[PDB]
Amino acid sequence: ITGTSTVGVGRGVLGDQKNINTTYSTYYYLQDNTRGDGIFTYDAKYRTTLPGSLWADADNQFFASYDAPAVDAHYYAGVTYDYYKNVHNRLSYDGNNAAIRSSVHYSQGYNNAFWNGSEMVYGDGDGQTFIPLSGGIDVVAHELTHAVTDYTAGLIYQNESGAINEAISDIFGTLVEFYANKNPDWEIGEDVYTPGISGDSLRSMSDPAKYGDPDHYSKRYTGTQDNGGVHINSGIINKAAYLISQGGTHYGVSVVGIGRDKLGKIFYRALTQYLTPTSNFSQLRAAAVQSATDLYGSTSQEVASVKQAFDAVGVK
Ligand SMILES: CC(C)C[C@H](NP(=O)(O)O)C(N)=O
Ligand SMILES: [Ca+2]
Ligand SMILES: [Ca+2]
Ligand SMILES: [Ca+2]
Ligand SMILES: [Ca+2]
Ligand SMILES: [Zn+2]
Repeated sequence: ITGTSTVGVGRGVLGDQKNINTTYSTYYYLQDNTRGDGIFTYDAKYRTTLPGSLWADADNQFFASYDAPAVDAHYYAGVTYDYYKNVHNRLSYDGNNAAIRSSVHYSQGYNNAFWNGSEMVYGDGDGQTFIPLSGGIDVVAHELTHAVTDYTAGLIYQNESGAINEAISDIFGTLVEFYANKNPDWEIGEDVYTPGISGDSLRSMSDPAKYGDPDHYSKRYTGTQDNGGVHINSGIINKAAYLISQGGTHYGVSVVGIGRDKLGKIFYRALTQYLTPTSNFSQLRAAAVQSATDLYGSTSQEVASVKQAFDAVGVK
């Protein structure tokens, strides 16, 4: 759309008021011209045909319940763009300011969100297992980060490289949640998962075992479902990332924490410079050690904490 940049206001899934960047041309569109080549949010109208219609509103006010998921998908994609640019100096997911597109209201009672190779897609949930998925900032950032990975390491979505793919998206979605200071934690999907049960989440990085996921390589899933456990074995790497950042003793192995910022810096560097499509856990270990070496020196505590963390989860 070609028009005048302006700012509208709306209410998100959680009932929170926020300002969003829109474009005016007869109607007000969910098109943010301030970031790279634009952030665009579309209405999929309960269908599966993508992307749907660029979102149009008559008055630049988005307070209707049907507006909520589009408000959040549009605002959280802006925050994620900002985290990448400000923190890692990367312009959009491809590093060249590619337009970011998201579609909301996909299908009926769809309990998921995904990156389709070209855009982000968000279900509205069935109302009990999930509420509309774009209401969680870690969900939005997990999604966008799959674009990032797709353009950098290119990790295949299966087996070890696929669980690394999943871990990366969980790691940066959590860093983006802390970056926005939106009640941050080391859990995934908590804000949108099982609206009737408090205190749970889809996955835990601090304790993957809480929901049954492995927190040690010896407990890795060797089967076939979920593309060989991409969403299951990612718990081994999540726990490793959580220990590097926060510290702790796990299975008897002690890790001194180096904090969040350094964790994001070493992972980003491994992602963009050393990981390949077919990297396995042992290769991620080498890539992370080499990144921390590049950045802090071989004899750094940073390098020491990375080795400890991987020895704690049984990776190498
Ligand atoms: C973060 C979750 C709400 C959704 C995510 N969807 P994916 O196809 O991008 O992996 C998942 N299943 O963890
Ligand atoms: Ca309106
Ligand atoms: Ca949170
Ligand atoms: Ca979270
Ligand atoms: Ca819940
Ligand atoms: Zn994912």
